[PDB]
Amino acid sequence: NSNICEVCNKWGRLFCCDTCPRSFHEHCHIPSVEANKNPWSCIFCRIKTIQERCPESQSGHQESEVLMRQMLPEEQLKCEFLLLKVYCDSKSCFFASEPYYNREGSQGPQKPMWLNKVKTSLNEQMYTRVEGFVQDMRLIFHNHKEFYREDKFTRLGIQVQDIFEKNFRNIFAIQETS
Ligand SMILES: [Zn+2]
Ligand SMILES: [Zn+2]
Ligand SMILES: [Zn+2]
Repeated sequence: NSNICEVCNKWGRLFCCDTCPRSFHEHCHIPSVEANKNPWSCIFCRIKTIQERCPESQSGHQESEVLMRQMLPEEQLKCEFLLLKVYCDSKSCFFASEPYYNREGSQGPQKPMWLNKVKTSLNEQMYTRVEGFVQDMRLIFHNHKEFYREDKFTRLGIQVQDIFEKNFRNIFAIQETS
């Protein structure tokens, strides 16, 4: 197994996957690493199994159909993995915890949003369709772009949004286009 967490790239108290060489901090894995379960299989392994059981699940899909899917267990897992892929980028630190807004010339968003809030919402099964989760994720970056206006710090929102969108297209097998 690896000697650093796959998500945050630090050592510490790590739980090892039984079916691949990745390791995790307890609350770095999503969902949080399970208390028992020997052997234990990480989210990466669980996602790979879904694709292996249904190879046609990788044929292209329309985003509009994906968003209307109900959050059954396989879609719940996919959204957990997509959230985890965002946390894997170190620039996700900027969007993880609850923001506050006091900048001359800007007003805070009407509906603040952050990664840990999305994480809680997934854990608590508050999203009934994929659309719920994707809307809150995109709102994180939209709020950031609007607030920071012409400051160069707006670029961090563009950067982390790009990681979200690339992973969304991969995990949900969105049809490739020009
Ligand atoms: Zn970690
Ligand atoms: Zn694994
Ligand atoms: Zn199949």
